[PDB]
Amino acid sequence: SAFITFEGPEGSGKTTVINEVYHRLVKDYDVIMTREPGGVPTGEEIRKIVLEGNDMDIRTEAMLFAASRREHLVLKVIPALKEGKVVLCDRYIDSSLAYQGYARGIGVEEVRALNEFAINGLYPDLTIYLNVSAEVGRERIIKNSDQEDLKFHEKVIEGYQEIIHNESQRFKSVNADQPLENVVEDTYQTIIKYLEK
Amino acid sequence: MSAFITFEGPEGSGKTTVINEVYHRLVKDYDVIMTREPGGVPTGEEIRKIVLEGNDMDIRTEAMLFAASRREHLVLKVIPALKEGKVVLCDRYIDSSLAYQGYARGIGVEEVRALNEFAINGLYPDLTIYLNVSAEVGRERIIDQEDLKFHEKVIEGYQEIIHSQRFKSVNADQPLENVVEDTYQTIIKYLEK
Repeated sequence: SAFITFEGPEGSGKTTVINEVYHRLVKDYDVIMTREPGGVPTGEEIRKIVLEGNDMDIRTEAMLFAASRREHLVLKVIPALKEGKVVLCDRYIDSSLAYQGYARGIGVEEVRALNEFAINGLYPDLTIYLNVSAEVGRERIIKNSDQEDLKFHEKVIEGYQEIIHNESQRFKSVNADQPLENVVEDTYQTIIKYLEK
Repeated sequence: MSAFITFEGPEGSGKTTVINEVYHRLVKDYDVIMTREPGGVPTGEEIRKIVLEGNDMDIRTEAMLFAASRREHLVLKVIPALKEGKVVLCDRYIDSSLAYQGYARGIGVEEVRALNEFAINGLYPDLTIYLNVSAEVGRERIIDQEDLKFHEKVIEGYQEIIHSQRFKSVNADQPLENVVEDTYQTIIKYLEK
């Protein structure tokens, strides 16, 4: 079994990439993919509260997300990891550090603390990072379609930039400035390289 | 009247904390900025970005790219600020590459020195703070065998380096609060004199 997570900002191609990588791997591996909280009712119901949040406090927001993450972990991720499966997750801990910790201003380590509580020391065996630059990212978001969104997005990236330093044991970065056909392949090779050895 | 101040140390030495506390104490009275290579510089970014997406990339290539991204950072951000007469607080510099790449990764200190002497073109810190942390104190502030022995190699490589015109060592084995304060005193004593 293997717990492999994907992480990336707006415009990193994260959705499409993961879906496409996933259907390739299924050919050859006992592998599933899940979108946190992955239809788990308590996780989904918890999260409903943040989405329905009316200018809600970010720490309230981060705690509910961590709780929602945990429900999904314990009711879906762990049971499938226990039946030998490979498990792919659209987001996980490192997302929270980048959005809540660095971008929103709570504190990387405070949010890491929160998250260590929620996940009981279940770190991913491998994390894929979709390294997209602020400029290409911006261009993806515009392409598929104020000054707030932009600098905030530039901040998200910045935080992903810090997190990933000194965590190379589990991180591998793919180029997400490449056409999506190439982001897929490099990601798929990263994952299978990991599984083979 | 302008100061190029660098901060060296291994991970676990408090560096991150110390540089920020001290930034915040010095903004009151000095035209200070806070930077870490590649510090937002585009060319600098681009170069670094290639090493990241490296798959088992040669270590010397990696080191050259590290120097190029450094010299972009230095010439496009550090040098212009020194000229407007700023205090630039810099997180990692020449001595970082030596310990990590010269000593810890086995390339050779003199070979990394010579390459870093090319990238900075004789532009050294006016003052370099070394947060001197033991390995065992380092280890604990951090949390496998590879990383513990790599960490120890980094520290060992610094100990070789530091052996004093620009170097001052804060004892990083103190609580972080005291490492911050001694670092400050050490810096204000440089700027006020």
